[PDB]
Amino acid sequence: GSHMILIKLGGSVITDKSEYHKFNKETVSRLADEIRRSGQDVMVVHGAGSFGHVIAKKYAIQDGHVDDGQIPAAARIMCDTRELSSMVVEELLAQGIPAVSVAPGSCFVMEDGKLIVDNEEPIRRLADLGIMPVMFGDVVPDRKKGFAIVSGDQCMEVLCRMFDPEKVVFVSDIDGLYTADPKTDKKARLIGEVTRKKLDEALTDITVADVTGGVHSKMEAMLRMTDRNRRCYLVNGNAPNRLYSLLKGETVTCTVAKGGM
Amino acid sequence: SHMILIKLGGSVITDKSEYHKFNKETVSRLADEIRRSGQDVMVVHGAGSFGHVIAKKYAIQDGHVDDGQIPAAARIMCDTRELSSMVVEELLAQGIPAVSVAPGSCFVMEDGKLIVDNEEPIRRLADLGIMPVMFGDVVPDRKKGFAIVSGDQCMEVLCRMFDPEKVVFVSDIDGLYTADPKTDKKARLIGEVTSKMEAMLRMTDRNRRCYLVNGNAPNRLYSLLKGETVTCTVAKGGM
Ligand SMILES: Nc1ncnc2c1ncn2[C@@H]1O[C@H](COP(=O)(O)OP(=O)(O)OP(=O)(O)O)[C@@H](O)[C@H]1O
Ligand SMILES: Nc1ncnc2c1ncn2[C@@H]1O[C@H](COP(=O)(O)OP(=O)(O)O)[C@@H](O)[C@H]1O
Ligand SMILES: C=C(C)CCOP(=O)(O)OP(=O)(O)O
Ligand SMILES: C=C(C)CCOP(=O)(O)O
Repeated sequence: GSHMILIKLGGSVITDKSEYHKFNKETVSRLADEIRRSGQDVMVVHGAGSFGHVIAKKYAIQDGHVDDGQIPAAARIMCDTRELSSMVVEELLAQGIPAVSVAPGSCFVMEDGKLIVDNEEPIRRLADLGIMPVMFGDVVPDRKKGFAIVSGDQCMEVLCRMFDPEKVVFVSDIDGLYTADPKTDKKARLIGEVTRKKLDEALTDITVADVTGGVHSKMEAMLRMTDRNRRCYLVNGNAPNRLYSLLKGETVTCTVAKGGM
Repeated sequence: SHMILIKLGGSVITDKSEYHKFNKETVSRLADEIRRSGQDVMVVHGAGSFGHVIAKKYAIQDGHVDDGQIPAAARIMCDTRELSSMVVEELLAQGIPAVSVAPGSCFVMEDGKLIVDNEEPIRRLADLGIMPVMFGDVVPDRKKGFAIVSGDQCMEVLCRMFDPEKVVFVSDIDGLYTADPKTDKKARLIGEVTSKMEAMLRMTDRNRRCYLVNGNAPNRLYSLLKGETVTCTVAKGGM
């Protein structure tokens, strides 16, 4: 029975998603301070954001190795993501939280979606030493393909099964899960609770307005981080002291998922 | 088949006496000499002042003995990963795709030996054309909590793994001497080797040789990679 909270710092918060290689030092500094002020044992995962998505879109890194022109682009992403992780760890180090960057593209491989972690000793030993192992979204060598992209969500799934955290927190730049896109649609209302029946009901699309199933995908990503016990919270990292309050256990504006899968 | 294993020592790529001081101008030139050589290489680099300064300060070489070392070891880990990012940036600028592989995040150690239980990741990176770059770092130890792996230890592991054609050690000396060059200029230069002489000689066998070249001398590493004879120290014969 661990008392650990597994947190994901989405790339849309720690980075300016619209400006390549832009770091929101201000925001990550406050979030790290909120994590320290909470006094909770945590494990941090962060996304790539602008430190990965801008190049991955131009050279189609997600589709794998098709031409030799993506090799310099793939190497640039891995340098950018490791540089971004340095900026995240620096904020944690300044808050008295010893951590270390663990780049998945240099430790693990991928196979049809699964980020394969065959050796758990380095991460487990670093966690036993008090140095928080920080995994992040990265370009990872694939087996059936040349390279593949791992997201912060997938790094969260691996550490979730490895350490069995008591709570999972998703830190995004929005108030939570909505019935549509708030940055586009305004008629959408935040979804407060996410369960299995709502995930199954999310497959219904009478007017055919969510073809890609974005709401269903975001719901499933939260439920798979939940047990019969463990809960998952999607909180706005741009709201000052909101993550701190969530880590203290008090009620905040967020999206809660429970029940498990 | 024709790969050359090169270690960019911390004495040239950093200012060993000034903490967190990167030699950007020197590293870019060495990377340009690697690109101009046209040879397939696998680059290792040391930590220099990005590790040794804080390591000696907190006795990291002795292992985990007190809680005050854990924040120090994490600071060294961040420094080495930040130094490797600067080294990779110079490699990417020279059209050499490479990626940092921190031994403290991938492997473990036991009795002063770097243990690599999984070779698939670093090999698939080399197969993709993205040169995996290891470096001196603090690594979780199996008996001391943590330990310090050197750039030379990363060279020995990568040598037996990929079986390079040539081993080159890049430092601020012209080669091995009978004494310390900085504190003793009367020392004589050693040309061929058939304590650190056995470290170079154990990485050679049959035709593969191990060289120790001056990275501060412009175009000396380039000429060595081109096969020309330069001022250096070479081990021959094998063990
Ligand atoms: N007999 C000797 N031969 C060569 N160097 C010597 C000798 N005696 C003392 N030294 C000192 O050792 C230093 C060599 O640096 P060293 O090889 O430890 O660093 P590096 O290989 O460049 O980087 P790294 O820290 O990654 O190994 C020289 O600066 C020199 O002053
Ligand atoms: N149904 C939805 N509910 C809430 N937010 C959504 C939805 N669809 C799209 N978004 C947008 O997606 C963004 C998050 O992007 P993404 O990269 O998927 O996650 P992260 O925030 O971890 O980077 C949010 O800023 C939000 O505006
Ligand atoms: C964490 C540290 C200090 C690694 C040092 O590696 P080096 O390759 O610079 O080590 P030496 O050979 O100089 O001992
Ligand atoms: C290499 C990339 C783009 C990883 C992206 O990870 P994410 O920010 O969690 O979606």
